[PDB]
Amino acid sequence: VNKLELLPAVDVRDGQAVRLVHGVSGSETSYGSPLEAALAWQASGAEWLHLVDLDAAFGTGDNRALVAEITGAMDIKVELSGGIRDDASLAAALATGCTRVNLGTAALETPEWAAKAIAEHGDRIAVGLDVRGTTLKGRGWTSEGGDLYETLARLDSEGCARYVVTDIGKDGTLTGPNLELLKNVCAATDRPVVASGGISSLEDLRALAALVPQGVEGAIVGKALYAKAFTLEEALKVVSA
Repeated sequence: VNKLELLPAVDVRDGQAVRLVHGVSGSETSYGSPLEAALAWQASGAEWLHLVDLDAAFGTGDNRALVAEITGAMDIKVELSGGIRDDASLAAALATGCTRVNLGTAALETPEWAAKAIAEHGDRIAVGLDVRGTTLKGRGWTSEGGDLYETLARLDSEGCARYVVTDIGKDGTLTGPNLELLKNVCAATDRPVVASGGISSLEDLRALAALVPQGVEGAIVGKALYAKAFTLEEALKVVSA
């Protein structure tokens, strides 16, 4: 039985490492250099970096050169996300040499483009699902309501390799992950699921580790690390049990 993969996050806005609450632009708390942050996670033993360009996500310019620099400084695997919604932004992300990228709003807004990207790049693509209840959310996209399982079924049939599932209501809140959401997404797809949002404690990581057999492959950890709820060293030890 594989151990839960940990993906410490680095989110970049205006050249700084930041964390958001509920993914809302303007809720940024800042923590200094995102390059220094990434290197610190790597030094502590991270096998993955989850790297996000929030300016690209929000349509307020981008941090492309810095994201490339950070990715290039990593000897470990890198998952890159943020505003990947057309050929050029996808090409820019892939040119960083990252291990895989995440598509988010593109899967909702331009499903044919996303399906083509999956067909052409295979498991270099994962799709981020930002969830409230059973409703998927996207930047500049308004949902019809309750489309989580329809969308999951469509993406499965298009050959999507992997899903990053974020409970928006938990993101950046330190109130704990939505285990019930995660269990049911795992139940609905045979593809690996990466958990995101709300991790607040080592006990939360033990709970997520217990879901590896059900299909939780990994966990993205943001604010708990920056706000020092636990160290990455403690997190890596706990999931090695």
